[PDB]
Amino acid sequence: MEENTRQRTENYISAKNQHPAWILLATRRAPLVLSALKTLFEKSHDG
Amino acid sequence: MEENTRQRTENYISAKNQHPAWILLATRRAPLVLSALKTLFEKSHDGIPLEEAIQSLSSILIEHVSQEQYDINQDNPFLQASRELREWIKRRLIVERDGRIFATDALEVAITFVESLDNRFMTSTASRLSTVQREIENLETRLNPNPANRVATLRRRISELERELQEAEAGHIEVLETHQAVEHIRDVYNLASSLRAD
Amino acid sequence: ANRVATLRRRISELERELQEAEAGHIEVLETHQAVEHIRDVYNLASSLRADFRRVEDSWREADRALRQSIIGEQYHRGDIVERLLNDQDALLNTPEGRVFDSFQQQLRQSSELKAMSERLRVILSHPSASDALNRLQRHDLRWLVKRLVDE
DNA sequence: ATATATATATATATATATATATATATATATATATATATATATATATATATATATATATAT
DNA sequence: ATATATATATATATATATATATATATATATATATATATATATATATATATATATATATAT
Repeated sequence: MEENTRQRTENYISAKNQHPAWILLATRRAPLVLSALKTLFEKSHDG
Repeated sequence: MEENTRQRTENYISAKNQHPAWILLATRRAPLVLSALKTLFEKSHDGIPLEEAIQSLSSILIEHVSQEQYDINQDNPFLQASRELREWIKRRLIVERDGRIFATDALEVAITFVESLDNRFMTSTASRLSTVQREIENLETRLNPNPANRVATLRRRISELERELQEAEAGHIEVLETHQAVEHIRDVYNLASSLRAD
Repeated sequence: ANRVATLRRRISELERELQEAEAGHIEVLETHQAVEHIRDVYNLASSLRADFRRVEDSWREADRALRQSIIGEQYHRGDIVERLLNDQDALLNTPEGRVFDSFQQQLRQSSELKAMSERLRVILSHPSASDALNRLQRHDLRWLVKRLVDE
């Protein structure tokens, strides 16, 4: 299981650098953007 | 509903400034800390005795000295582990009682976030849909206040199980397909895991 | 024999309940309890959508890999046919593929999906639903069955 | 033998000093976001050239 | 009467210019994390005084 431990920090290093959601949560202006986006898609589901 | 829209940015402004998990995800050094903490609490559920926890942490951090891109303790890894445990207690990530440290629910949510990110076994599974089907059946039969509706529901269900009993007395019963059992059981595990966090 | 005994105890349960119902003593879910009971139902469904969204990306990337490989000159016609067949067989066997395949099998057995949608329609009509969820969530859950078909 | 006073020894508490570790505050370096500027791309204004269908004149 | 060639009008496409907006790149200000230094707090070393239990001698 320790091999998963050693390899895991690579996964989290990559995601913190790459995956959209985590990058969004990281950025300073995250709350405004997230609230606005939630507001938009909330009131309709068809796109 | 627009009032909730106006008020909501206050909620998210507060959380981004205050709540532990979000602050942790924000910090530059988030991934190392999250991986180490997950490693610690993963292998035991009783809350680690503080000495054991700090020793295991000083062991884990040594593995990441190869990760030169973030802080490496040049002379005393044990001091580093103790300092990090102090710090994470300061951030309310870990609260310790009776000498046994525990992972605050905030850190539980934080780790549950990054876990669901990568290409993974997703929160859902194939059996999820059958689960919700059965649950909707049960809930509908419950909410139905008309008694004849319950009568008919009972009649159809008893007919179903009576057919199944006729089969079983003949020995034709069928098991869950072995491969299907894998994700079927993983689904059941996923369901109950929530109870702990709440 | 374990299935036999399970069936026997369960038929005893429903036989007791039928004896009660023929007398008219049936009991409803306590009105307040039905609120969180329905909300749990909604909470379960939310996952299905957010992983069909992941299935979308999985198939998109599989298709893009197929294209980028089809550029490969050395690929004989048989090689490209084999790559399509294998990339789809393997893709269907990942957890994404298992979820998608099970949902597809529901389509063959359509009557169950239709029954689920009908029951959902009956559920959100009850007064408890008004308290349980805002109208947006009632709108979504009722057309979850269709929404899976769309995705 | 009982009860009180003194000395003895043992145990513990306390006092001061040294060293080590933690915590708080300030300074510095680094990363992130914003803004400025340049250049390029999209659209639209104006007008010209070209292309198509029609109609008229000429030839069979 | 029909078919072929030329002139006409209409429609369209195209060319060039102006302004607007997008995108890319550079510089700036700012926030975050780290590190340095000070002071403070915790522990332990060394020794002294105090406190308790005991025994021994004295007085009744």
